[PDB]
Amino acid sequence: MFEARLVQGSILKKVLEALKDLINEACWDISSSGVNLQSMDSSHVSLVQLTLRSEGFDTYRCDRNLAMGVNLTSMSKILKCAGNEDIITLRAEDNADTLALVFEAPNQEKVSDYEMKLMDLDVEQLGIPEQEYSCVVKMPSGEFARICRDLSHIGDAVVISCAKDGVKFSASGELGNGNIKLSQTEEAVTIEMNEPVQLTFALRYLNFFTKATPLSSTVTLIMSADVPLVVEYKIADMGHLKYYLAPKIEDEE
Amino acid sequence: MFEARLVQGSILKKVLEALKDLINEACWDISSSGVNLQSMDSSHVSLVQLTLRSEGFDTYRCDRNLAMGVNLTSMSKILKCAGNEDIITLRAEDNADTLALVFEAPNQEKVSDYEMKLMDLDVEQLGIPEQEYSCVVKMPSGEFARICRDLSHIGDAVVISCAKDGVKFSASGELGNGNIKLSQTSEEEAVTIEMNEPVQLTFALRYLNFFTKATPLSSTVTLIMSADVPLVVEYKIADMGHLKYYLAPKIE
Amino acid sequence: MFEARLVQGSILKKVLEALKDLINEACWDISSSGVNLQSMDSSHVSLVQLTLRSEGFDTYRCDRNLAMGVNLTSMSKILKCAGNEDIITLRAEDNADTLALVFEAPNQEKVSDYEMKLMDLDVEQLGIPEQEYSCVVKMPSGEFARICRDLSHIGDAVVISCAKDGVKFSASGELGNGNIKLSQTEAVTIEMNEPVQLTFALRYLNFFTKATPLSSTVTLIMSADVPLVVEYKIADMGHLKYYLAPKI
Repeated sequence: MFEARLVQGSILKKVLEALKDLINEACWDISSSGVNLQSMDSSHVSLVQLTLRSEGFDTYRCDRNLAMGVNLTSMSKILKCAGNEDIITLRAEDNADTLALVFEAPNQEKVSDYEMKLMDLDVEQLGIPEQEYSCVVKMPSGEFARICRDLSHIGDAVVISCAKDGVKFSASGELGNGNIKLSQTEEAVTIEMNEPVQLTFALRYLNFFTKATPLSSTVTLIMSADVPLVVEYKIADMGHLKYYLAPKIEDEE
Repeated sequence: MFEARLVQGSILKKVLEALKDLINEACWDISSSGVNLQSMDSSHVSLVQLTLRSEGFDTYRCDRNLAMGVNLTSMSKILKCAGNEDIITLRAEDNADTLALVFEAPNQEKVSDYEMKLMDLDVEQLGIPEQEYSCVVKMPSGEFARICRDLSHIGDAVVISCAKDGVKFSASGELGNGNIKLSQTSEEEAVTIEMNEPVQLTFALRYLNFFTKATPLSSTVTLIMSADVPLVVEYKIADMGHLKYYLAPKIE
Repeated sequence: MFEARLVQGSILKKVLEALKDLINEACWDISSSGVNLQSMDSSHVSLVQLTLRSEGFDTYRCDRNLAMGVNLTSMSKILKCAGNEDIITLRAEDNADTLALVFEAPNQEKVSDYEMKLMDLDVEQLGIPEQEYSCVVKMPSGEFARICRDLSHIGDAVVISCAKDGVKFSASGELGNGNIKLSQTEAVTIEMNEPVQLTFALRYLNFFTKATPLSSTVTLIMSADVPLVVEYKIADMGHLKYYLAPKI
């Protein structure tokens, strides 16, 4: 029997909003340490990893490890039925056909109970990338979302350049080009540059990642020459939601 | 001549917002006791009845009885031109070919005057259904709107079960199922339940979600359920009347 | 080098918001006196005149006079990238193929920089109708916008009537007709020197009111033998004026 009670149910609400536009189906890995989810988007240039530690929950019981195949569009629909202050309890039997979600209103005349059907998913084992930390940018999550939104008007790809304690985002298209330069100062921008890095990413996928913005005031960019970019959002006390993105490749000279 | 002055004009604004989705053309029955409207909705599934009592207007004069054919979409468009604080006056001569709507801003330096062409309608003649009151639920209208919108993500129909202390709303569909249980409350945030005989009834969420467009008219909604007669979903308008929606529990 | 620094960047955001649906491409004339723009709209029905005086800028430099061909759609998209509190700087070389737009945020650690290609424009000159002031109406810009939006549901044209009484807006159409009567009073001012009654296309008025964010008030200047003038005062820097000939 798996049962987990989360007092701030909005966390779960926001997590599904941040996943659903990116991936349809995913396998939720449940165990004694908590909830873990890993999946790629359909064209496999992008990976998502979610961690919710058992201690972040107000109640946590996991008798046996589960892998729940979940239609995320379905689960998103159910979670839109929970209010922002609701207490949410997940519950599942030992070889799970269905996942139960219970929503309790903050003052208690109202209780909702949903039964979500689980699906069958092919799981292909994914290497989570080795992390090199060549440059690390911590900044406000809104500002990062706004940068990505802005440069989408200019072009479809952003060049991220990290150099001696400044970072620059660049784009170009038929109307012209632009760039946004951030310098070092919950309003703080911090740039930590161990080796300079310059890479090109698809704005389409960065704009999906920023659907996670409501989970945190700050976002961390981890960029390295040799690895996918990491975009990370800390979730409360519980864990994180991390997005990995391969650099766009390049033309040949 | 018919003339009615209504100080809270936002009432008519809200009434038209609540009807315009549901109904294209309808007849407004004007009499000295007030304004009455009865229609099947445009898909001929649910029945709508509107009541505005003459007492609720600041000024009311009706010389002879009118039946006004109204395009509600037109009337809706005209009423979007009224401010929420406007005093609205309705006026029609007895050869009733146009309806006039006068909007006075409260600072008396703006006045709008619209003349709506009336329509010639072949009105379906309708009785209002027998009401049986097996079960009556009063609840916050927003909560009821929220419940219907939610469940419509799950399934196409809600099953309403009622017992003495509590009411349950259920739906089910391909993705799974759900239910929302409301307990009776210890003023307009209360859920009160009068259960005279138990009831378990199924209704189309699509039609319920049209009904809840009347939510702006009242902070509470009343559900009147019976096994043998149409469900009544009812919104009290100020002190002057009601907007009621009817939906059959069976095809019978 | 042309260079102009504007502390309230929102002024340019709003000005492009107000022009971009009306005009696809237009000519920006740069002088020592300031920025000037004159264009017919896409359909060659109304005339737009924009004036931003050099005095209004925190920094202004014009070495040689410029006429910059500008795609308003492109310049609009770029100004979507400035924050409302951003400080905006315009820069061009003297034979300018590109215009630069620099956005500095209030927290002084973000700076954005944009280069727009300039259009090769066959630049008209039109001439500005001289104004008679038979009637002048001053009212809240919001009220005026709501009047034109409202009357659009009724009909495609509005009849504007001015008497010392007040001003009346009328429209007539398939579903019926309506009028709105304003009287002298967030104030409504009516200078009526000579009575005017004229008919305008609501399509164009609903475009003009895209300028509403620029001012809490709009001025209508009406006269029998000239275009209607719809004017929005910009800060203290200048105005955005729209001109529309009546229907016959």
